[PDB]
Amino acid sequence: DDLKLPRQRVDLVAPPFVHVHEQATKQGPKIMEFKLVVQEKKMVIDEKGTTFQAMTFNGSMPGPLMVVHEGDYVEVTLVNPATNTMPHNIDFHSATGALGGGALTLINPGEQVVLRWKATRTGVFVYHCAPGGPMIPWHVVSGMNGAVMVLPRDGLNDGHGHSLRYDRIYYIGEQDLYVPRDEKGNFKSYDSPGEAYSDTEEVMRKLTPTHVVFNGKAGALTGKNALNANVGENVLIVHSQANRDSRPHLIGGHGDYVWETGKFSNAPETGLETWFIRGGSAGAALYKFLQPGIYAYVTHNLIEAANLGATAHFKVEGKWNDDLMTQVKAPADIPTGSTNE
Amino acid sequence: DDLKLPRQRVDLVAPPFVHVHEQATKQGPKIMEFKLVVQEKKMVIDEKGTTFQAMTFNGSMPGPLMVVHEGDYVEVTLVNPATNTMPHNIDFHSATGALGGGALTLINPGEQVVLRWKATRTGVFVYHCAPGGPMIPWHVVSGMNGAVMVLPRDGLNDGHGHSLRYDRIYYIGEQDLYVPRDEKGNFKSYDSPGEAYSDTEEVMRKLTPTHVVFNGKAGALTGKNALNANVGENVLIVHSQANRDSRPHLIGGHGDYVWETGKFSNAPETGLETWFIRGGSAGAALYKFLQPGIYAYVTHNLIEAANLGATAHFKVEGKWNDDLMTQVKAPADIPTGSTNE
Amino acid sequence: DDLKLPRQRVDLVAPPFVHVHEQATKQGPKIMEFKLVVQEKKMVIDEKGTTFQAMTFNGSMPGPLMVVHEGDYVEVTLVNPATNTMPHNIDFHSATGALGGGALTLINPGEQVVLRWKATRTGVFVYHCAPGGPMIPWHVVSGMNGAVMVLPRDGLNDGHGHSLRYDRIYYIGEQDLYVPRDEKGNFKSYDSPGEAYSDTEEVMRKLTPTHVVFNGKAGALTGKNALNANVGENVLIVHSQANRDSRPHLIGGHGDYVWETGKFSNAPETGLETWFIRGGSAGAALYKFLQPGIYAYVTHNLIEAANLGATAHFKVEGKWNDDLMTQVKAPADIPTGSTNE
Ligand SMILES: OC[C@H]1O[C@@](CO)(O[C@H]2O[C@H](CO)[C@@H](O)[C@H](O)[C@H]2O)[C@@H](O)[C@@H]1O
Ligand SMILES: OC[C@H]1O[C@@](CO)(O[C@H]2O[C@H](CO)[C@@H](O)[C@H](O)[C@H]2O)[C@@H](O)[C@@H]1O
Ligand SMILES: OC[C@H]1O[C@@](CO)(O[C@H]2O[C@H](CO)[C@@H](O)[C@H](O)[C@H]2O)[C@@H](O)[C@@H]1O
Ligand SMILES: OC[C@H]1O[C@@](CO)(O[C@H]2O[C@H](CO)[C@@H](O)[C@H](O)[C@H]2O)[C@@H](O)[C@@H]1O
Ligand SMILES: OC[C@H]1O[C@@](CO)(O[C@H]2O[C@H](CO)[C@@H](O)[C@H](O)[C@H]2O)[C@@H](O)[C@@H]1O
Ligand SMILES: OC[C@H]1O[C@@](CO)(O[C@H]2O[C@H](CO)[C@@H](O)[C@H](O)[C@H]2O)[C@@H](O)[C@@H]1O
Ligand SMILES: O=N[O-]
Ligand SMILES: O=N[O-]
Ligand SMILES: O=N[O-]
Ligand SMILES: O=N[O-]
Ligand SMILES: O=N[O-]
Ligand SMILES: O=N[O-]
Ligand SMILES: O=N[O-]
Ligand SMILES: O=N[O-]
Ligand SMILES: O=N[O-]
Ligand SMILES: [Cu+2]
Ligand SMILES: [Cu+2]
Ligand SMILES: [Cu+2]
Ligand SMILES: [Cu+2]
Ligand SMILES: [Cu+2]
Ligand SMILES: [Cu+2]
Repeated sequence: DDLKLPRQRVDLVAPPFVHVHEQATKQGPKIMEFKLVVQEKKMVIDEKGTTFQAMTFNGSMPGPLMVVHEGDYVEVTLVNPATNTMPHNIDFHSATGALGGGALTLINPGEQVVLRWKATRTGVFVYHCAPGGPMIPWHVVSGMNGAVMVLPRDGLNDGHGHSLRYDRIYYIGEQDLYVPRDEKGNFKSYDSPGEAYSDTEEVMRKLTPTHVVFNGKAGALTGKNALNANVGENVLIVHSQANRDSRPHLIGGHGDYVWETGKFSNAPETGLETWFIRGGSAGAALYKFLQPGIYAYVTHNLIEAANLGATAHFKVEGKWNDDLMTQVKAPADIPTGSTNE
Repeated sequence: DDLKLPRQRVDLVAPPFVHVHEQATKQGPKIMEFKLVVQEKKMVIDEKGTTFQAMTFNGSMPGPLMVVHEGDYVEVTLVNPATNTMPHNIDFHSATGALGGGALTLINPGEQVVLRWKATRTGVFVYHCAPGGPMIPWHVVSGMNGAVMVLPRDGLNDGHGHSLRYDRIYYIGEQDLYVPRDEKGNFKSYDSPGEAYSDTEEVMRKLTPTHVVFNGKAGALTGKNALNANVGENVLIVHSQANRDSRPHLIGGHGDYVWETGKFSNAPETGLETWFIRGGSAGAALYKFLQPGIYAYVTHNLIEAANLGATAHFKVEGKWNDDLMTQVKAPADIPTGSTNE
Repeated sequence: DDLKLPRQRVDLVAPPFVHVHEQATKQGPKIMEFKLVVQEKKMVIDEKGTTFQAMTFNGSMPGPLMVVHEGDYVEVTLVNPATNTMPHNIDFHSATGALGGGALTLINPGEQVVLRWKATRTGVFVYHCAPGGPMIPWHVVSGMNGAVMVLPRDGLNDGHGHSLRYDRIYYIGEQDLYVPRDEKGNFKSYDSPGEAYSDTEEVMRKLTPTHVVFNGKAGALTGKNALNANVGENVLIVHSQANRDSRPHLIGGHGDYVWETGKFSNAPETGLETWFIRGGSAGAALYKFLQPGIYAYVTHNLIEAANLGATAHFKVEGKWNDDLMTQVKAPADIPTGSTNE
C-alpha cells in the first residue's frame, strides 16, 4: 500500500447525466475508484430502427463521464465479461504513459485489470478502447469511447480571476457510425461484431459516416428525452468526439464561455455562435439561458444534424424577454402598395 | 410603441460590397430597419455554365452583409413573394431566443413578417433559412445564408487597448453545392427546386460537395470582378460558411489580425498564414497590403480552390518593395559546372 | 550588391531531422542561402508496396525544413533538372508578395531561379509548388510541399515572459495521396506523372484520400525509423499539412505548449490532448517526456491513423514513474463473487 490516501468509490450514471460531484473542493487528493464493464450488443441507432453491432463501456454510447479533481488518483477496474467475443482495453487521454493505459489494460473475455493514473492535467478528455492496429478505429467507431473531466480544485474560472459555477451539467457524446449497405442501398444486419467487421472496414475506408448521433441514436435527446433547463441557469455542456471533427451550435443561444480544446489551463473564448471539437478530443461550453422555449443543439454541418441524426433538444422553462427578441408583426399578406424587387 | 428609440432604414447592397456604415459611433442605440426578399431562381454556378435551382435572400449568394453596433435593435422585414413555391424563415446566430428567430418568421408565399432582435453580442454571425427538419440543410445549401456584423461602438481593437480601423471591407460568402449527376457524370438540370430535391438530397447524404464557390459561382471574384485595394490599405475580409468548414488563405499575404471564431470580445490572433472558419460561423481577417499585384484568396484545400471553384482575386495597386521580396536571378539554364544530386 | 549583409550557406537534411541551427542568437540579420532541387520519381507509399508518381523538393516528402531567424533574408536557388518533365515553382507562406514567390520562380526543366524574401513573420509556415490553375493541387498532393520555421531572435517563449528551449526537434510532414484504382479496386501504376494525371484528378475531385502518410509512406517513422527521445527532454514537433486538415495527438502524452496556427507572435495553448493543423498551414507542439516506452504520434481520425498510414512512433528511454501511472492488478479471471451488470 505505497499510496496512503483516502479512497472514494464513485457510481457512474448513464449519459447525458453525470454522477454527483463537487465543483470546488478543499478536500485533499483522494484515490477515486471507478468500474467500467465492457458490453458488446446489438443496438438501435436511428428512427427507422436500423441496428448495428455495438461495443460499449457500461452498455452506453458514449461511455459515462468520470469527474475528478486535479491531483486525485483515478483507479479504474476494467471488466471484460466472458459473454464478450473480443479483447478490449482502455486509453485515457488524461493519463501519462503506456499509450494512455492501453499498454497495461488489454484483457480477454473472462478477465479484469486495475489501472491507476494521476490526474495531473485539467480539462475534459476522451477515453477509448485501443486494442492494436486496425482494431483501434473499429472499437472506437463501434462505440467504445467516453470522457473524463479533471476540474481544478477551485472549480472553473474565466481565466481573468473570476470563478464560474454551473447549475447543471450534461455530457453529449457524438458518435460517427459506418453501417454497411446491400446493392439496393438498405442497411445490412449481422449476428456478431466479428461478422460485421469486413463490410464495416470497407465503409470506414471511404471516411464518410452513414450516421452521426448524440447519446448513441438519432433522436436520443429529442422528444421526451429533451434536456431540461431554466432561464437564468448556467449550464455546462461537455462534448466529445473520439474519431471525427464536430462543430457544436446551440440554436437560439451562444457559448458564453467555451474551452473548444477542452483544457481549463487556457482561458475560455467568449460569445461564440459555433465552436469546434477536433476528432480525438472533448470540449466544454457554459451558457446562461436567457429565453425559455425549445433550443436545438447540433453539429453545424446541417446535413449531419438533420439527415444523419446529430440533433439534441433543450426545453427551457421561464418567461419570454421581449426586449431581446419580439415578433413585431405576425405573418400577414404582402401589402398591395408594396414593391419587392 | 413600447421601444422609443430613433429608427434608421438601411439599404442593403450585393456582396462582396457592404452598405455604408460607421466603424466607431457616439450615437446612442437605434432601431436599424432591414428588408430581405426571398427569391427562388435558376442560377449559373460554374465556368462551364452548370445551372442549379437556387433559393436566396435578395437574389444573391450569399445574402447581403448587415452591419449594426452593439446595443442596436435590428428590425427585419422578411418577404416571401407569391412567385416562390416554398415556405421560408430566418435564423440569426447573433440573436437570442426562438431558434434565432426561425420559430417567429415562418412565412408562406404571399406573406411577410417583422422580427426585432437586440444586438447584445459583438462579432460577425451567420444568418440562414431553417424551415424545419430536412428542409434546413436543403435551403441553406441552396443558397439561403448571409452574415451580420455587430461592431463594438468604439469599432475594432487588437485586444491590447489599440484601435484598429479598416480602409475597405469585403464580404466573401462561401457556398458548398450538391448538384446531381446522370449515369454518364454530366450535371442534371431541373425546372423547379421541388423537382431537384430528391436527387440533391442523395448527393448531400455523401457529404462531398460538387462545387465550392465564393459569391455564388466559380470565378465570381476573378477577372473583371477582382477585389480592389492599394498598398498601405487595411482591408477587412469577412468570411462565412453556413454548413461546412473553410480554411481561408491570402496567397502572398497574411492575416495581420484574425478573429477565426469571428467574435470581437476575443483578442485576434496575429500573423496567420491560413485560418479556419468552422461550418455554421463567420470569421474576419484584417490585412494591410505591403506589395502590389495579384493575390489569390482561397480555401487552402487546393482541390476545392482550383477544381471546385473556391478562388477569389485581389488586384492591388502600388509600388513593389524589393526589400520584402526580389528575383535575384531570372530563370536561366542550369550552369554546366553545377552538381544537383 | 544593394543588400550588404553576411551570407551563410545552409545544407538541408532529409525529414524528419532538421539542419543545425541556433534557437536564440545575438548575431545580426544574415542572408541565409538554401538550394532546392526538384525531383520527379516513382516512390513507394504503403506497406503493401503501392507505388505512385511523386514530385518532390530534394527527393523527400515532405521537402526539408528550413530554419531562419526573424529579420534574416532567405535566398533560395530552385533547380528544375532537365530529367524532369514539367515546369515547377515555389510559394512560401512566410513571404510577402508575388503569390509567395510563385509568380517569380516558374522554371522549365533545364532551368534555375534565385528568389530572396525577408523573414518578417515568426512561426512555422508551409512552402509548396503552385504552377497555375489545376496544376496547383496536383503538384502539392504529388508531394511538392515542405515547411520553413522563422524563430524569434530570442528563441521561443510561453507568451508570459518565460523562455522555452527544445532539446530535440522533429519535422512531421503529413501528405494526403489520391491513388487511382482499377474496376477490381487494385491501385493502378503509371510510367510518368503525366500519364497518371487524368485518373488522379478524378480521385482528387471526390476529396477522399486513399493514403495519409507521415514522411512520405505508411510506416516511415515506425520500427527502426521510430523517433528517439529521453525522459526529461523537451521535444519540438513541427507538423505541416499543405492541403487537408490534420488533428495530431501523442498517444500517452500531451502538448505542453502548442501553437496550433503555428505563429510564435501568439501565446501557445497549454496541456492539449489533440490539436488541429488547418490544411495549408504548419503548427508546432513542445512536450517534455515524463515516461519511457513507445508513444504513437497520430492524426486522431483513427481510420486515417491505423488504416491509411498516418502513425509515427517515439521510442523514449528512461525510468518508469509509478506515481503518474501503475498497473495495480495485472489481468486476472473475474472473481466468482463478482456482479458485473
Ligand atoms: O505548463 C507546462 C508544464 O506542464 C508540466 C508542469 O510544469 O507538467 C504537467 O504534468 C506534470 C506531470 O507530473 C505536472 O508537473 C504538472 O502539474 C502538469 O501541468 C511540465 O511537464 C511543464 O512545465
Ligand atoms: O441511400 C441509398 C438508397 O437506399 C434506400 C433504400 O433502397 O434507403 C436506405 O438508405 C436511406 C438513407 O440512408 C435510409 O433512410 C434507409 O433506412 C435505407 O433503407 C433508398 O431510399 C436510398 O436512395
Ligand atoms: O461574458 C459572459 C456574459 O454574457 C452576458 C453578459 O454578462 O450576456 C451577453 O448577453 C447578455 C444579453 O442580455 C448581455 O448582458 C451582455 O451584453 C452579453 O455580452 C451574460 O449572460 C454572461 O456573463
Ligand atoms: O465527373 C464525372 C465525369 O463526368 C464528366 C462528363 O461525362 O464531366 C462532368 O463532371 C466534370 C467534373 O465535375 C465537369 O467538369 C463537367 O461540367 C461535367 O460534364 C467527365 O468529364 C467526368 O469524368
Ligand atoms: O502586428 C500587426 C502588424 O504586422 C506588421 C507590423 O507592424 O508587419 C509585419 O510585417 C511587416 C513587414 O514589413 C513588419 O513591419 C513586421 O515586422 C511584421 O510583423 C504591420 O503590417 C501590422 O501592424
Ligand atoms: O478497396 C477496394 C477493394 O480492392 C482490394 C483489391 O481488390 O484491395 C485494394 O484496396 C485495399 C484498400 O485500399 C488495399 O489494402 C490493397 O493494397 C488494394 O489491392 C480489396 O481488398 C478491397 O475491398
Ligand atoms: O474539509 N472540509 O471540506
Ligand atoms: O447508448 N447510449 O446512450
Ligand atoms: O480486440 N479486438 O478485436
Ligand atoms: O453625436 N454625434 O455624433
Ligand atoms: O449570387 N451571388 O453573388
Ligand atoms: O419550406 N421548405 O421547403
Ligand atoms: O556575437 N556573438 O555571438
Ligand atoms: O520521402 N519522404 O521522406
Ligand atoms: O507545371 N505543371 O504541370
Ligand atoms: Cu474494445
Ligand atoms: Cu486517442
Ligand atoms: Cu428557405
Ligand atoms: Cu445555424
Ligand atoms: Cu511542381
Ligand atoms: Cu499555399
